[PDB]
Amino acid sequence: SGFRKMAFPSGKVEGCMVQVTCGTTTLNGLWLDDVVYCPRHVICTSEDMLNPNYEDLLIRKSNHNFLVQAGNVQLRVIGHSMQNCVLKLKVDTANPKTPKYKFVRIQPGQTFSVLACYNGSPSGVYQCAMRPNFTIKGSFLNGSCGSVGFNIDYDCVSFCYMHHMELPTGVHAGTDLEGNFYGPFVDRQTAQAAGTDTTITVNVLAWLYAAVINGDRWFLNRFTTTLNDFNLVAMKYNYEPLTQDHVDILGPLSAQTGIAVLDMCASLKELLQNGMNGRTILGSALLEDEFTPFDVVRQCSGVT
Amino acid sequence: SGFRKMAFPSGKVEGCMVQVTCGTTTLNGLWLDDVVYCPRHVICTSEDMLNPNYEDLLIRKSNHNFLVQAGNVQLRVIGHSMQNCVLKLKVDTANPKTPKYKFVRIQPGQTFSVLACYNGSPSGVYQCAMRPNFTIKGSFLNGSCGSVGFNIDYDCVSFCYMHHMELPTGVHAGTDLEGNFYGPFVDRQTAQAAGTDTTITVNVLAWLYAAVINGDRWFLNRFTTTLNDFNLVAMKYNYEPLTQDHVDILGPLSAQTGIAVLDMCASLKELLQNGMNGRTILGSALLEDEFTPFDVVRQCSGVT
Ligand SMILES: O=C(NCCc1ccncc1)c1ccccc1F
Ligand SMILES: O=C(NCCc1ccncc1)c1ccccc1F
Repeated sequence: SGFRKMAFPSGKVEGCMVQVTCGTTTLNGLWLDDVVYCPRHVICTSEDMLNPNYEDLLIRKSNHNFLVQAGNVQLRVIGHSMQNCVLKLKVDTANPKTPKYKFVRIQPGQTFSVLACYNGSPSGVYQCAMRPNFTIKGSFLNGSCGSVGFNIDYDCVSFCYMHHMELPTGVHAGTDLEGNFYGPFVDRQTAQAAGTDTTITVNVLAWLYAAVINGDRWFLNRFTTTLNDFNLVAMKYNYEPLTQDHVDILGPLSAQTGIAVLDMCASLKELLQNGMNGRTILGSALLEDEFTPFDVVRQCSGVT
Repeated sequence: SGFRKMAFPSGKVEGCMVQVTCGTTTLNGLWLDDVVYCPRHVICTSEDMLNPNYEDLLIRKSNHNFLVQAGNVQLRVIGHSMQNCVLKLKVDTANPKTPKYKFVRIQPGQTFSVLACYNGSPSGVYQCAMRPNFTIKGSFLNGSCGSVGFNIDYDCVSFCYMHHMELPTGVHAGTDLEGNFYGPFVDRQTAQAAGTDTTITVNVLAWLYAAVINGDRWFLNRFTTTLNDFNLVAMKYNYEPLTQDHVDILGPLSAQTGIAVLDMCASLKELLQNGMNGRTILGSALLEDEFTPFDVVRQCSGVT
């Protein structure tokens, strides 16, 4: 009973966080096996960040210029390389707390947990989604770069995000753990405007199913619709188009509630057209879109 | 930049979660030093729960009837006792992962992190508040009892909540780690209705300060008020009375923004009277009350 914005337990990731300092810049690194991953902008002065040539700046850096601290113990850097927008610092000690892990590149609308860190130390954990414009709406201050986003599948941590920057609009951009930015963003202090932050329709529908499972049912109506009709309304309200693939993904929730996906679409259509009228769904006055169908099933079934 | 509902990192608590089985009932226990704490209702059949005499039911239980499993290793129970509504199972092995800890009894309006567990295994972490009616709005399924609520102060875990039950209205009740229920609730399957779930005014004001710090400023108005005038409006809207103690607690946020507490009260008064008019504050269409002033300062300053 009840439905919360829920993060994965963070312990397995806490065991991987280190501090990386290059000159006067301190941020976070991820220590897996004998490699520490961090944003390549650790090598930049705030001045460098206006138009950095990373290959040229990196030539001036030696292994001994990368200070890596795990708790209050220094790690020995025996190699460094740049992969896209991350540095890989090879250290002489494998992290003894390395969990089973994968690097995965997520799609827009997929959710993940962020372990916000400063100076290699965990401050908090929260749940994010990759937005359709490839931003995330995080909570990050100076020093949080290198904080990571992840999912867990029982005992395997899938790392999907590393924090790199804040856009002038206070939204966040970063990379996968291969160093490739999500979306069109670059690690330079320049004009980078985000595109339309559309609503993740399939996630909203998942969350309406979660609401019905948890006894919030007032928005259920007498109507149905078609994908094409629903999509006309979605487009008007800057919702993502719903595909048959999304309908298929919602099948288990439909079966759990006995509410046909297209009937739930017709409920969502009325909520878009009519508003909430001062009512709430699962404690929200807006339609929540940062739960995936998989998240709803996981939280409604108590997976560990 | 940005502001998220943020939980404490959970690793230190993950290291304390065990499974407790008595007959056919499995739930979670908290293993600190050589004691495992769990809800006393572990000894009840669902039938027992209608009118349990816990002293009488416990007479039929021996140490060897309490099965305690830490990961896939059995712990040896060498003593048991009932303290209020918790059992303390003395085991022959001190938890090697025991963090620095305290047991604290929180006040209504105080927030904490919950590590939701099943079979002694962590499923997720989320942020809660003790409601003014001494319920919490959690996310708990069968098997989640004994899951705990906590705060961290650097390296010391203050445990404040252990999950015991779900009211017919789908809200949650539990104890401190001395086994005393929050509010009037009992560990019996009976008629237990919650009182008014009033809004935690001081937390709303904290969150409006968080909003201004993070650039959401549209709701700032030209007005001020007095505690007495504000309180007339609070009472009308089922908000908690604001006290001078709350004004004093908001002092650092007032100083950080240069917005007098009573000016922010006048902004909140207009939001109550006028509504949001389809606008959002920090991604919310309602006034959020599960961030304390301490939470806002912590998240806005990046404490680890
Ligand atoms: O440090 C600052 N801004 C960068 C914050 C940031 C957030 C998220 N990810 C990366 C970096 C700052 C501090 C004080 C005053 C003005 C500022 F601009
Ligand atoms: O197991 C059930 N309900 C108790 C859940 C619960 C939640 C939170 N804290 C303690 C207990 C249940 C399962 C299937 C059908 C009907 C039910 F009632």
